[PDB]
Amino acid sequence: MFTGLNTPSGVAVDSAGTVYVTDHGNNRVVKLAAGSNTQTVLPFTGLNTPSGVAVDSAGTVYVTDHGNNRVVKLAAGSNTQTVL
Amino acid sequence: MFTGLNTPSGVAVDSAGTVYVTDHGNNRVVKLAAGSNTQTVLPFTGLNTPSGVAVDSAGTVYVTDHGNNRVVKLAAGSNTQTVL
Amino acid sequence: MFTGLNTPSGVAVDSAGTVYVTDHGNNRVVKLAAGSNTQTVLPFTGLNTPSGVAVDSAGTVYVTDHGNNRVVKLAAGSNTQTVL
Ligand SMILES: [Cl-]
Ligand SMILES: [Cl-]
Ligand SMILES: [Cl-]
Ligand SMILES: [Cl-]
Ligand SMILES: [Cl-]
Ligand SMILES: [Cl-]
Repeated sequence: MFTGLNTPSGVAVDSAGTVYVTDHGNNRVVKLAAGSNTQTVLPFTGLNTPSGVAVDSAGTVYVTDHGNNRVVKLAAGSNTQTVL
Repeated sequence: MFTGLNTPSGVAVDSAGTVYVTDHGNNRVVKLAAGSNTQTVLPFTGLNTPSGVAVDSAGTVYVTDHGNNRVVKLAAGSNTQTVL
Repeated sequence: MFTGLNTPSGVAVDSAGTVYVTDHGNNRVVKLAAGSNTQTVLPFTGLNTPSGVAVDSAGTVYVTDHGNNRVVKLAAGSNTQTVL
């Protein structure tokens, strides 16, 4: 289950069936792996009411950091976002 | 044509070219099949100002049900959503 | 870099790694080609606080033109949008 969401805004799904959600009112991005019962919080930092999310074929995750007027990305496995 | 939309928020497109739209102010999700002149309303139920939509490779449709703080999905052909 | 964004809302990424963003408060859609240092503004016209974006396998770009209650698209290479 996704839990503790606040007014979620965006959603994306990768080729593995992992679903990524911008949890807009909690200033975070969460994901739920296919056949997992437990969400994870992606290691973005400093998000402000994030609104949309996409995931490319390499599993890189892209987020419109709505409140900070910027776009950020995280490579799969990475813990350090890049600002586009 | 898409018609009767109210402040649509999200859009997705599948490998068949079917376009899915969250019709935010009408509390519904609509789709337009590639080379169709007529939209369909997907059989989600109880949506509250839905904001984003995605579609996986099996045609499963995922929606951030923004006002209800939850994520919902419908398998292709299914009439019964699942809350994630 | 993406620059001059205002409260960006949606994001999509194509199979080439080109990232497309709805630059919501500037009434436009921007894109950044993979390994490019410079954004481009897509030739949509008349957008009103656009909210979501998607890109199909042929590079056609779809935008929910939120304020105008409509969905618009541009074929790759085209300078003339179509209203869906
Ligand atoms: Cl909100
Ligand atoms: Cl907001
Ligand atoms: Cl609105
Ligand atoms: Cl709302
Ligand atoms: Cl806004
Ligand atoms: Cl708005």
